[PDB]
Amino acid sequence: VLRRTPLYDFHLAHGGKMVAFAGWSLPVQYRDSHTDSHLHTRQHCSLFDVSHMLQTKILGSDRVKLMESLVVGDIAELRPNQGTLSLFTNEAGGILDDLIVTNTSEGHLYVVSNAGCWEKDLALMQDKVRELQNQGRDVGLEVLDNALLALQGPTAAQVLQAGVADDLRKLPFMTSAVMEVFGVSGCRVTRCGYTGEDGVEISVPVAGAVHLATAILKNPEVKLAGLAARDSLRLEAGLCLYGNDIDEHTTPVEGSLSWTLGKRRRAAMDFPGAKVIVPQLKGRVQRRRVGLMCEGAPMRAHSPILNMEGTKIGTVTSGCPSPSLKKNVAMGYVPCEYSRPGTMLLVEVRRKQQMAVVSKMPFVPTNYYTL
Amino acid sequence: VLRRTPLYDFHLAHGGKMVAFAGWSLPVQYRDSHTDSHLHTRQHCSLFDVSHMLQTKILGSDRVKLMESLVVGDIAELRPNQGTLSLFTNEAGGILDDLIVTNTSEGHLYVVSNAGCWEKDLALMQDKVRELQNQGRDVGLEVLDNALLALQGPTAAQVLQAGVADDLRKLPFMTSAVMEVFGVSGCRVTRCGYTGEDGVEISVPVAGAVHLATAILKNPEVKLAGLAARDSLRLEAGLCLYGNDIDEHTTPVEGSLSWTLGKRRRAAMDFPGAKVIVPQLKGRVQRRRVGLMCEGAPMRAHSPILNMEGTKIGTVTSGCPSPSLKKNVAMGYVPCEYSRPGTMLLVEVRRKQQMAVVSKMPFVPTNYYTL
Ligand SMILES: CN1c2c(O)nc(N)nc2NC[C@@H]1CNc1ccc(C(=O)N[C@@H](CCC(=O)O)C(=O)O)cc1
Ligand SMILES: CN1c2c(O)nc(N)nc2NC[C@@H]1CNc1ccc(C(=O)N[C@@H](CCC(=O)O)C(=O)O)cc1
Repeated sequence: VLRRTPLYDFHLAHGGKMVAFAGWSLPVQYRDSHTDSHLHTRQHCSLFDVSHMLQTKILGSDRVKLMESLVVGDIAELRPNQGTLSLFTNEAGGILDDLIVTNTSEGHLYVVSNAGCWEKDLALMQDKVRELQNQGRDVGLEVLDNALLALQGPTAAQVLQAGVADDLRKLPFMTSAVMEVFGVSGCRVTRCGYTGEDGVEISVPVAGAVHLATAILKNPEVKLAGLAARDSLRLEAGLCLYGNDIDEHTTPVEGSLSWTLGKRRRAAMDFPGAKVIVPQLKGRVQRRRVGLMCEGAPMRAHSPILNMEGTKIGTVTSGCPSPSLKKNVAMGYVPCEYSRPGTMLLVEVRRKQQMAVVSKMPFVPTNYYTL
Repeated sequence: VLRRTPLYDFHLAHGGKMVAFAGWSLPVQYRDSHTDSHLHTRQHCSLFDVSHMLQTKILGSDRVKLMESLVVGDIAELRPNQGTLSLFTNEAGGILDDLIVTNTSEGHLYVVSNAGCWEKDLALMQDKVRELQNQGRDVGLEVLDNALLALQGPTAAQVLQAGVADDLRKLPFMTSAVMEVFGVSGCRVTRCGYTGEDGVEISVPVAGAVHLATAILKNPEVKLAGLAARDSLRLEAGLCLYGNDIDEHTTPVEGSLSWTLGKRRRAAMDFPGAKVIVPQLKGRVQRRRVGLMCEGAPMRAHSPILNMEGTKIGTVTSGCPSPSLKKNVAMGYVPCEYSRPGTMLLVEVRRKQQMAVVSKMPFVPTNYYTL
């Protein structure tokens, strides 16, 4: 029933406690508690198996045009092997999914989107490719079979450096390159992550997947990490979790992701939902995504947020205890008046009202490697 | 939100009455009644848009091995450019989806699956490719962007001959070829269908899709046909509608599809679900799919089937009036001792029993073009 990734056995052999996630079998954690796995990631580096995520290639001389007809970013402006976080929007301005798209030098776009949205996402693009060809233009879509690994943390680069002949110091955040990793040729190394720390993601061919993970794991700096730690790290980093912090009813502006909207796109008005989105850039927003902090009982998704008079003003979309801060962190939507960092709010926790404070994101300073 | 084929506007412009079908927006019928469209199809020919079905390619030298591990047919025995209907079965012998597999001379298997199952099937094959690649085998999957048109009827061949250089008399039932149809190159023409009549199916590159459709439609012999007509045409031909007549709870034996089991594989008991299927082939089976005919109001899906003793013995999976026979036809499951043609049964229709007779399928003799 549950789909397996090329590292299935690998997890079972390393104390991986499998669970159902987006129809896949993945380790929620391993031998060490997730809080320890978390802290370990922010001090050394951990290995994440994110092979369940959809990896696609947009081929054709008109690839950029196809992608920009679906996303909000300035894709054309992207330099070779340069990538960015972006969003798929609908005519209403909502978000269909968040993704990372890279303008590779192999004449193709390297797109990576959420595993829980692959059916939605693949149909969306497949349909656009057609619609585009129906208008006489060169474009193609192709799904990758490659496995996907994520090495994240301060010592992550050093570790991978041992198995690559390239100067990782020349691979800045959000750029990638095809290189042979630990013997496995044809790998895609992208300086990106979902942890807030420095790190990379290796798109490796299935045949070499286990070899790569084993090689990487041979280093004493590396420790495997499961879903649980993946989620607590990304929240501290203030990264969105599609389906929770954002969805088809939250616009890029309401979701505090305005920076993803390209400058030219803003001026062109050529992206789905632009009629709605652009006007909001002018403060015309009824709500906004913010970070919350509190003590004691942890704030959970779906919990109401009230002002200090106890009037409901919003809802929590994600929350869990922060290992790096020894407090509870969360994301939610509140009116603009209450989005200023330091704002005092109340959150219904475990049925009771709990005092919380709006925190600037990321809750923990990021360590992205930049030149 | 419904997905649209490359022929969406073409349908609207020709009077298509759009409806929701398997998540797509397709015409249920056009200007002419589904009844007249039906008959027109059996006397001349009709054009159907089936671009919503999943068209995939299995690449690699291990394609036959990958496929055989997923389907029941003898794939290795297929001569070049020869195709066959086949089934996807789980270890329990359940049918996951039915499809048509062609062993093209271009080094790849050409597969076509139901639109309503593209998520399931694609995942199924993708996962197998992954598993096989991790075993050093050379194999790959690829989804086609092509649209898919079906011209069915006694005059379809003639109508199409005017747009191709090749003698279609050389393209027997269940065989295909890559040829230039009405100016569009790269089209794969296949002598197959879902109507019981002679016919072809064209896999045409989207850019020429609308051109090919109008090109064909220009002939006075041709007339567009919608969903209702497609349903009544296949039912008369005794063909299964996955989801209705067969599903994951029906084996190829219970489904009266024993013939789809490859000749060699059947005798060797070497195919998915064999441990459940073989005993059934031998006789240890509880229910069989059959055809039923009656007068008055048409028998519909989910309607109870009973013997003359007021004992419920089965259910109707599909059903509708037959334009060609001016009677009501349907498919349903009944215990084996009640499956002999000529057997009288009672079927609940509009909250009232009606006398019905078990009929051998197809209800209307087919006219495939074979040598
Ligand atoms: C989870 N996720 C994800 C992931 O982890 N990795 C890849 N390669 N692709 C994807 N694709 C889909 C999805 C989108 N998730 C993400 C992924 C990355 C970020 C992120 O690093 N954002 C940065 C901005 C980076 C930038 O400048 O583009 C930030 O600190 O705000 C924010 C959200
Ligand atoms: C609906 N459907 C379909 C379709 O119409 N066309 C294609 N190309 N591919 C597919 N793939 C999935 C699905 C399966 N539907 C079908 C399609 C065709 C048949 C059919 O003509 N069967 C013949 C046997 C043909 C054979 O010998 O292989 C018969 O008379 O029973 C029976 C069922």
